[PDB]
Amino acid sequence: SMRKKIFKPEELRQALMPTLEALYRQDPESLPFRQPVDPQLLGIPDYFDIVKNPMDLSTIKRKLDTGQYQEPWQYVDDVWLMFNNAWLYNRKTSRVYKFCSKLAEVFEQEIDPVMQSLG
Ligand SMILES: Cn1cc(C(=O)Nc2cccc(C(=O)O)c2)ccc1=O
Repeated sequence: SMRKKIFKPEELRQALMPTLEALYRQDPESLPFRQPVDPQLLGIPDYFDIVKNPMDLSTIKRKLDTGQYQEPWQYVDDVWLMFNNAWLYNRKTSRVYKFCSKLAEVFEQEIDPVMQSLG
């Protein structure tokens, strides 16, 4: 069958970290994504009922820093999970939803040349 895990996790860390840094540079749009959603703090007790697999920038960063991503698409999947969770949970008219859309646009712009560099 197909080859798997051809890149070292540390090669993926080096190649992909600039795309994550681009998200962190978005001010104010990254602020709601820097830390895990806290439903008690935010007064949204249904959050974990709706969002079964939460994700945020700090979790992605720690996974990439520590070499937990073994394939480039696993990193992409977690970034998309973060955005899809926020689009699912929040009203389309909301500030967090709009900020999510901004981060997603930045991510798409940054990820395509990096994925090409892994080709
Ligand atoms: C991803 N996400 C985030 C929030 C949120 O408001 N988080 C938060 C937590 C601390 C600070 C800040 C800040 O904007 O300063 C934001 C609410 C729903 C949601 O889906």
